[PDB]
Amino acid sequence: RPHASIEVDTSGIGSEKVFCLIGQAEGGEPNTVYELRNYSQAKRLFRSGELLDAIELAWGSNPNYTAGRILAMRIEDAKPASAEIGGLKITSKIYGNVANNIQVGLEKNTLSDSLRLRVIFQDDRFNEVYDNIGNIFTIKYKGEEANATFSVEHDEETQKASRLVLKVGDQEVKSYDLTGGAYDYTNAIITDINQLPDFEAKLSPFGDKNLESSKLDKIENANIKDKAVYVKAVFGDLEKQTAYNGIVSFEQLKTIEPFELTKLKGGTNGEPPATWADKLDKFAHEGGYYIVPLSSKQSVHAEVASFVKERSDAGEPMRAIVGGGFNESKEQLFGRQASLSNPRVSLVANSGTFVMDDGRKNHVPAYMVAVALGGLASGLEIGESITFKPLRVSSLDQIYESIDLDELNENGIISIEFVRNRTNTFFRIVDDVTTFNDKSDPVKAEMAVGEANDFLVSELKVQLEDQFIGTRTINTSASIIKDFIQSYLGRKKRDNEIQDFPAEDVQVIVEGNEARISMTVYPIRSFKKISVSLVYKQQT
Amino acid sequence: GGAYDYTNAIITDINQLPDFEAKLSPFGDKNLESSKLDKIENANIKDKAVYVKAVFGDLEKQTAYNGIVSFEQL
Amino acid sequence: VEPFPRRPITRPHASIEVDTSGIGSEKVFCLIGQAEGGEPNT
Amino acid sequence: VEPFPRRPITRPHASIEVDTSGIGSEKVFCLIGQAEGGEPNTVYELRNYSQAKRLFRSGELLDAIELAWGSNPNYTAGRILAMRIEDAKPASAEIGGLKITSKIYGNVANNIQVGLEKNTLSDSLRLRVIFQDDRFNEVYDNIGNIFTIKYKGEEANATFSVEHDEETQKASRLVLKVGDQEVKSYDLTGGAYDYTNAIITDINQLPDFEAKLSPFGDKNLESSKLDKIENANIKDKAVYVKAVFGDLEKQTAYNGIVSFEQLKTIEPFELTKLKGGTNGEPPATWADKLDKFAHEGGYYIVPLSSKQSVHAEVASFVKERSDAGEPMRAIVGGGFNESKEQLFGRQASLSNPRVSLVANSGTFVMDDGRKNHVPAYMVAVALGGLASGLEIGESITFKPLRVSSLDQIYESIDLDELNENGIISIEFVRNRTNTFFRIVDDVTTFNDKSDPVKAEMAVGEANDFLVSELKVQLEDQFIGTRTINTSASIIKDFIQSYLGRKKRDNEIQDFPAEDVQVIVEGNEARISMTVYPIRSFKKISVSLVYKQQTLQA
Repeated sequence: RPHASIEVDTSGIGSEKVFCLIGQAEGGEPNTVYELRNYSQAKRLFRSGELLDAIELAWGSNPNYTAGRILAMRIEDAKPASAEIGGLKITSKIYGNVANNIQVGLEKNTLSDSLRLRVIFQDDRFNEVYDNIGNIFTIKYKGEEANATFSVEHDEETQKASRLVLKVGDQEVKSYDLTGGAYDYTNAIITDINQLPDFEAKLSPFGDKNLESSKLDKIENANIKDKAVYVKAVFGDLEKQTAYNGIVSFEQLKTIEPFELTKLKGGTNGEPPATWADKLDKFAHEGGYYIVPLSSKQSVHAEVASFVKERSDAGEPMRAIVGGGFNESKEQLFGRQASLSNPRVSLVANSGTFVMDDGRKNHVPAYMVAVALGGLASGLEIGESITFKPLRVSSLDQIYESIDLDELNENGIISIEFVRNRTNTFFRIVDDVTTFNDKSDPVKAEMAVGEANDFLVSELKVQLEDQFIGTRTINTSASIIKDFIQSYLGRKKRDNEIQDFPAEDVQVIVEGNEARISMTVYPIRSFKKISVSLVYKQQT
Repeated sequence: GGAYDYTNAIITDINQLPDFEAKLSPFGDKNLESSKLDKIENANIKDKAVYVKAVFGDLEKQTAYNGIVSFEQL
Repeated sequence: VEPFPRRPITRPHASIEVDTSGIGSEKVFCLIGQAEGGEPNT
Repeated sequence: VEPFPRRPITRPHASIEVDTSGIGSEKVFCLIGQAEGGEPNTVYELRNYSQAKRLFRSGELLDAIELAWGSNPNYTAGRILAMRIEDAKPASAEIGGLKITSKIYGNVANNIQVGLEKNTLSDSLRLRVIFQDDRFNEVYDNIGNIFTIKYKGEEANATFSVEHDEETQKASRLVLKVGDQEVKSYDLTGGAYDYTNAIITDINQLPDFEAKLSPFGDKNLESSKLDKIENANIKDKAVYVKAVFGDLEKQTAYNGIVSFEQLKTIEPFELTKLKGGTNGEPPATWADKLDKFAHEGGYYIVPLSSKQSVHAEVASFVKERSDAGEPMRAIVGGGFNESKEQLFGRQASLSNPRVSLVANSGTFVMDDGRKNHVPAYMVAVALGGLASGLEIGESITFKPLRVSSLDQIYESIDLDELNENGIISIEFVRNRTNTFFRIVDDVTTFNDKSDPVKAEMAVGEANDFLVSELKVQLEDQFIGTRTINTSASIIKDFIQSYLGRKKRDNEIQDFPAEDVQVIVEGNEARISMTVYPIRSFKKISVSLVYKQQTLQA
């Protein structure tokens, strides 16, 4: 038909340089990556632990360059708490020993003649009651005959309600075979039972449960004329009771019975893994660039170094920052730098203290500082340096002198120098050096210079793949390729991500499948020496 | 040879068993090769937390990046 | 001079090789003499 | 070059005869060595490390493949042909009615375990294969139950029989009897009944009997391979035609590591290891092992053996291939840390323009972190890998080796002696801010340098490749074609175009175009041409001369 149409575009409003963390945590599932944006989301996910403190630090490392979309993981092979009672199986959502103190307990209400559930978890101030378990509908009789009864029985092959029968005296008025037909749910059944001249199957006043027809319990030979008899279906109704609110899931292996307000068991945090290789693999294709393990172990450091090298070999460049120990002497740092000797790995020497938003004066090792440095680096623009940036660290375990800092930098070790009465903070980052100590090579030595190269190459690769590969080869293709490249290089120049590029040097050649291209660029740098000379003159 | 060249694979496999608990030592990074472990002959595991020693391998590891002095076993 | 995928692939892809060393004698001096530390020949 | 449509017609129409042409050497490297896997006397093509590791499980041949692909990191990973030397046999066992044999050749095959089982509900056999070295496990369930038969008639007697041909024991008839007579009999003499599907459809066509194709995977076996069931109450209960011998081909033969046959009835048995897997020993004569590389297109071949006998047999082989019209070269390396006298004795035992000798032996840092100290012939595999990675006619002179360390870091005297005596040698360049190893020359074992075509590997390779391409293309193009008046000129233009395309790629220096003359007389075509061969610089002299000059203002 004729109609109006409307389109909207948004691609012009806008890499992101995502940051990663792996470490110990008191909550969340194992071997599962998550994307975090808010602190309340991480608090809900990760109940506590060092990992949550590292997420907080990363989003509060710097005033002006806090990172985003932090990717977190729990290394603990924890399990959830569980328990068994009667025919029921009880299993908690939370992984670890925290689920053990979840209290669960079934009761019965005599006024409603209905089971009751109550679940309490005092750590989160949780306290709820699920009254009126089962009790789906009431069967009532308005005739004046000798007797009136009903009957529902299960099919043992499938534990499904075989029949549903209303009787006056001994014979049947109408029977609803629930194993067949369209009466899949109780509401289809009650809507037709109420149409009978002298019978009613009023749905229970305790909400519209609307349970499956096949899950009705086994009740036979009950007086309708004397009582408003209740068909219950306790297990199927417990799905309606725990539909949306509830920390603990339930299953039935049998009959359910009330029991005491019993706490769960089996909740285990688990020991930490010795090797993080299986943990690290999950970040193969997550798009992260900076990753920092929350561990002081040299083995983990070597594992991460291997991981980031492999991902860089697969076209996904990554970099790592490592640290450990409290007040590690310079010998240990030199040994660690000699053991690693990787361009894509940076070592942090200083450890100190941070003022959390909760008010804790958390004294932390050096890898927490490496987390903070990573979060600040990821916060910065592509190819901007972490040199002389403020860190907002409260205090440090050491105050290295101008000779000690010169030794650490000459050994390719990052260090933080105390500084007085500056506007932002009392500390700054001296240099963005890597473990690779070939200062002649600016790509390997300087973190910024190589990050600029890696982001440039990745962005060029992704855009060339997305745009032209798979399309058609026509006369305008070459010109169009050159124009697109020129536009990209002018965008990069406009964003200060490169120094300059000569436009004429860009060449394109097209022959069949191939498209041969060549270009020249003057790459970005950030100043590391600033010199100023003065000349004095007078007039007589 | 293979995956068990280092003690890490031995610790992970032991802890994989639900009936065992073999936490690694917390005092720094030992992570010694499994060839240098010292001999043990039926040490009770149920009532005790048996520590594998490997004295000379840890002596070499700790004194590697620190100090002027070097050591050799006779 | 590393292609950005280190191993080349047969699928339709973009391949980037970069002169990493384009972004970047000394006349070394020598001394021999007595000293009170360091090796006897090295 | 065919008409559209491809069916000539006489009535009026409009046809098209489109020519799709006009819009279109690889220097394959060969290897012979040791591995724990792959069949004997067989050649396999390799393109990826994983692909090699699948077949060649472990051994020095896998390391040689990794070194040859790693010998040229700046260049692509090219095609490689690999062979096993050991006369290995597969593991096999006979248990029950079945013959069981593994596809893997060697002693590793003995770890394979196979056992048959049965499932009570389906009344069907089950198969399971386990190989604990790679945690491999497969299950072929529901063996049998090819199709049911059901009888809905009210008569007391209703059964079916499958009759076999007595001479060959092939299933010959599928008879369906009611009472004491054959209501129908599918006499497997011909027609569409050779496949069971047609039988199943026609049984469904019967008023009483009915046959349902098996929902437990559609088997569709030939009727001749069916089993034999008699006196089965089809009326009271559905009767399962099984044909397990057909299920062998359907499931077990087309998949899995283990092949299956019958020598006897198929019955269940416990998971049992296979035996008989033998690696074997290499033969005394290597000529049979080389002859498989007769027509495989390979140019460079290197054996993983320092023995002078294998070297002489390779020198004989590659020469015979070159005489036969398939030119090749070999490179070999002698032992661990061999002295210069041994390199002279080896070279004097070869003296062959198609063979080069490698002296240096050292250590290579493998991708697995292994500082694999290796003998000289692994270095010769690295040099072959490098040579295959270069373009046609290129020289390995002064290229970087990409080794970690060398056993014998030679000085100028040894390098000059080796170069003069025709032995390839490698120097650690000390003179510099940063340090590396480079090959000093590409000289062949033939001592005399009067003819550089014979002496130099690159020139001899450019010569081989040019002659072979020209000869093949001239066969493919002009033999069998008409000797028209323009033939000579066409041949001249083709040869000029071929030489120009060679010049463009820089495989040759230059040629005089006018000298390309073509003479046609009768069946013979005579051609004369001249081409200047490409050469590689190996000596540079500079005659600097100082002078003084005066300046004014």
